[PDB]
Amino acid sequence: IKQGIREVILCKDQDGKIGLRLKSIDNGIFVQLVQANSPASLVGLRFGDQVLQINGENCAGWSSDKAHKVLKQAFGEKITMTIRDRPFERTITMHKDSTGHVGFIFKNGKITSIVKDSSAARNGLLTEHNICEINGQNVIGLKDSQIADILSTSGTVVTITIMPAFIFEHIIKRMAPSIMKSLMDHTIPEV
Repeated sequence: IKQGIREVILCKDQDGKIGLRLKSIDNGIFVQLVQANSPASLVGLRFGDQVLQINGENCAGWSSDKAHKVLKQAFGEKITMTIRDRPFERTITMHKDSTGHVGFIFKNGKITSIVKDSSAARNGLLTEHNICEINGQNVIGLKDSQIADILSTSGTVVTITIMPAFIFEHIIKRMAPSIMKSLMDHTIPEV
């Protein structure tokens, strides 16, 4: 999580899409979904990102509906966005033991207990937290089985981006759990 604000310049694809759904939270605007192979994915927009400005207009107090409308009407040659990096999330580094365990249990993406004497315990991992990312890889809507595989197939260093359940549940409302699975960018980013 980068310690401040950044500018991203976007250009609609040949269909007029940027590949982004936005959700009103606490009078801000947050990224609900980033489409794979969209302008939004290429410039590095992330689920949970805060959008402070679009074309140097303040987003404060906008409905989800208005934010989507503003994006529709943009002279898409170039769109400037001001972004606060994943303000509701935090990152935890843990180390697998001799058995390839970091030391927790999750269910529907949500960490549910921590295992006594684990790296997860030593690093103060919290329950009632949804897994958003693993080593930078968005994992939102994947089956539990696929998240395990990403942990299994990760280095011995595992980085996890977590979000308080209540907040996570408030962002993903009004988007079906098939779109999450299907359309949420789950790719390692390009260079």
